[PDB]
Amino acid sequence: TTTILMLPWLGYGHLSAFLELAKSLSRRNFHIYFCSTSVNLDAIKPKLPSSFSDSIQFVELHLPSSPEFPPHLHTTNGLPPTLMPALHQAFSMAAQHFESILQTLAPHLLIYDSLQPWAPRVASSLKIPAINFNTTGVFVISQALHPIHYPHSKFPFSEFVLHNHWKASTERTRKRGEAFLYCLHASCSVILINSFRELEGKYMDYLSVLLNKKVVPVGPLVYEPDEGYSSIKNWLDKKEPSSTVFVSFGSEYFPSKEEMEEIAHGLEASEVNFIWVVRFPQGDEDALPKGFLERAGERGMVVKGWAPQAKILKHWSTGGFVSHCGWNSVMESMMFGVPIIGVPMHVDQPFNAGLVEEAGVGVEAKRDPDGKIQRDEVAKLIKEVVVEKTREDVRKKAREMSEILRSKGEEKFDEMVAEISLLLKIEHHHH
Amino acid sequence: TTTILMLPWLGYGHLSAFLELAKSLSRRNFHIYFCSTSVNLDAIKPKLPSSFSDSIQFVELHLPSSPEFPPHLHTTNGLPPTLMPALHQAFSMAAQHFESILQTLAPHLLIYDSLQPWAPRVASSLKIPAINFNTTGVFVISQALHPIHYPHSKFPFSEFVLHNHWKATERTRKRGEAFLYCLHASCSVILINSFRELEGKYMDYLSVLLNKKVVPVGPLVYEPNDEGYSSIKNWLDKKEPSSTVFVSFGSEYFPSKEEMEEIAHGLEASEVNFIWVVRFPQGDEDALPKGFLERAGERGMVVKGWAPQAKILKHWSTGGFVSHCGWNSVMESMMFGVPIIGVPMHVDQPFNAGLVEEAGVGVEAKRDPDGKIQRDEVAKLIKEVVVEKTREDVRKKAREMSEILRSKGEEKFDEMVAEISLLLKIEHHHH
Ligand SMILES: O=c1ccn([C@@H]2O[C@H](COP(=O)(O)OP(=O)(O)O)[C@@H](O)[C@H]2O)c(=O)[nH]1
Ligand SMILES: O=c1ccn([C@@H]2O[C@H](COP(=O)(O)OP(=O)(O)O)[C@@H](O)[C@H]2O)c(=O)[nH]1
Repeated sequence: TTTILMLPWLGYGHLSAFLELAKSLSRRNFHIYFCSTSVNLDAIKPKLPSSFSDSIQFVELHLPSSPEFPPHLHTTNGLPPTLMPALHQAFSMAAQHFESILQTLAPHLLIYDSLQPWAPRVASSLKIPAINFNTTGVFVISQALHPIHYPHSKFPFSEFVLHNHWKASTERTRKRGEAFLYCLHASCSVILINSFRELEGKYMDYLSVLLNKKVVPVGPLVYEPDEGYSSIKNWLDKKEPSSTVFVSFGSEYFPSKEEMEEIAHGLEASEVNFIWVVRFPQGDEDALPKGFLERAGERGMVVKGWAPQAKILKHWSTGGFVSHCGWNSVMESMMFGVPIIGVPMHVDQPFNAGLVEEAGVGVEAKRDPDGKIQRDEVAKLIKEVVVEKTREDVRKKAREMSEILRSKGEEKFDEMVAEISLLLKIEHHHH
Repeated sequence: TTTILMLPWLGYGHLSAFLELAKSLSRRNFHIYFCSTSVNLDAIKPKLPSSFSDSIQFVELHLPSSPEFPPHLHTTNGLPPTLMPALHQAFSMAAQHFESILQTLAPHLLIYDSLQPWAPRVASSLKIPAINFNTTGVFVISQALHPIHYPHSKFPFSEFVLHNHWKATERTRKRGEAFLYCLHASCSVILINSFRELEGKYMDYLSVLLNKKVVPVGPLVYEPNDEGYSSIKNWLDKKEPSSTVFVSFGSEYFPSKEEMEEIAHGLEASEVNFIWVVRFPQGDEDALPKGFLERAGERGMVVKGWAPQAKILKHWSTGGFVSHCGWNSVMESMMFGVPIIGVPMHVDQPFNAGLVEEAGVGVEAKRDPDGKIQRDEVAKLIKEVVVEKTREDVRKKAREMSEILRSKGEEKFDEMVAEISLLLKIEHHHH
């Protein structure tokens, strides 16, 4: 049996994409070693059905540990953002344990994420072929690489303009982008990416040109399942159809008090039904404006910490998704046909939001010239998309996009499997 | 590799269910020999994605041939109904070739349909274990067995009453004996194409009556990914949502002119949009009332011969299904959330329509005392269910049933695989 060890970056959204890809490979008779830290392995285990455990085994990666930075913090999930440098540094120091794991398990292939340049190096040292897998979409990467080659010409296939709030240590920023691009550039023959040609094909071809490397899509990768759902479903069961927005900002971002107030007042003014997951950093309710939940009454529900996002998005009473536009959340909303109201925050999210808007399956709540979220913009877009449904074009496009994604089967993985087959056959000769 | 030879009955609906079951087994690393007549293998091949051809091989079964009954007639598909006796006899005369196939390929398991009592006997003579797989639902079988054991008591777990048109000779006994032998002769279990949410109490009753375990193998529903669809799609793309009824009576029934006239007149009175599949026997429009199509205009479409039923049922503009209530068409309609307007014709269809009515996912157009279809009932039910959506209870339960069936996965096959694994381990010792 052909074995693959998979090494996601230490974020929950990365674990998620990597696990869906592992399921696809296990269905093609590959045996998977799924490698991450124990806190991440525990968090993602509920998304692996028992029928897979025979062919997808979890393998614990050890990061350096101290009482100030213990194992339960070896993840971006709910991490204090001022510990993010520690997490990156600790991850790079796990390279020798990673080498021990690769020497012991001797997998035939490594698939690794885009935040660990050391990973393909350890694999090369052991004569193990390694392929990069990206859990973002294509648009953001192509937007990042384009000005390196064309610093005086605009990105040529989209009308998207990145708001100045996100355009705003130059060597360190360069070293981070160099590490990121190295992971892609170092990949054996192809890079894998969680996307599909109907949405990003021309960006795929453009990125392949800039990188001088084939880009292989493997998307849509979307997980489909009481973790608290019984109470949530009972409340949703009492709403009209397409009347409710889910509100969430993912696994590794905490919106500021001022940001929560603009969103909260946006929700209130829209008069929509809403389920809103509010989170607090691991060490640390009152993040919300005074009286907001009371005025909301039966229209509002705040879930603390974590919610069954997929089940909520698939409920008949859900008409919209106020999202930070993390890529898994975007793919999920598209697969389930729920139009997105974009409130992006950082990293790839402003690009994802622009791609959502450009494809016509959602809208973006624009920040003001100070870079602040606007309660009026949030309330307006929820009114048009969800409450009054005057944006019939967006709801239709979202429906049409869901029909497209629902039609995709295991053929979406054929190209990856053939490139894996070719790569191993070539390297077996050379070894 | 463990090998399974599958022998459906020579109907297209039996081929279809058996093929879906073959796919489920291929995904569990079984190798499938799919055995039938060449005219049936040709008919079903477009439903088998190319990725399965390495593990699902087609094996031709030869029936006695004559210029008056040549190979292209070796199927119920569009067969003149007066040739049905010749088809059964010809099927039974293939037992020698079937033995030759079994001796040559030496499969580890036979899965056989319920119209070939000779098939388990041939397997038993070669020490090949054999399991019966029923492509109907359970309701009809338990309704057939119940009066054998309780001739003076009502069927205990339903309100359904069979209309006298269908209630109306040791030869009937001999066919019932042959059917029940196929189930009774099955090794340890019987497989059936149903699910507990709809038929669980009937499964338990059937298991007690037969003194054999009944194993549901779930919603088996083929889903495609042009067969005349682009023209139909363009037509459908221009209707309102949920505005259209698909109309079909399956693979092996030609409604009479009197029935066609009642259905056409019901369709016209409802003023619904309709796509209507009209067929004529293999050898051989004229079957419809004068000017029915011209009066229908662009609201009506008649497809001759065959239609992409699943794609049409999944289309956003399809709001109902005027169906003979073949079980594959019922399962498909339920999976796709399309309420059924029942017009059953013979065999198991009246029972399937009753179950559909019982579940509230569809309605039955009642026949007249002498057995005549009622144009007024056809029109009334299409009016209430499709055109003017006043039967929201049916729509809702149709949507709720589709949500249940959409949530099912590969686990629906766990029980069948476990019993197969046990049966092969037991008979391995005994051989
Ligand atoms: O309360 C929550 C919040 C998030 N998610 C899931 O967590 C993942 C978040 O990934 P994403 O790419 O959207 O953003 P990130 O967490 O990486 O910032 C997605 O699968 C969401 O469905 C969830 O199940 N419940
Ligand atoms: O024009 C048609 C009519 C039927 N079918 C398919 O043929 C099968 C019919 O099986 P069913 O049990 O409903 O009826 P039967 O043909 O056995 O009487 C189903 O899968 C239908 O989707 C189809 O593809 N096109």
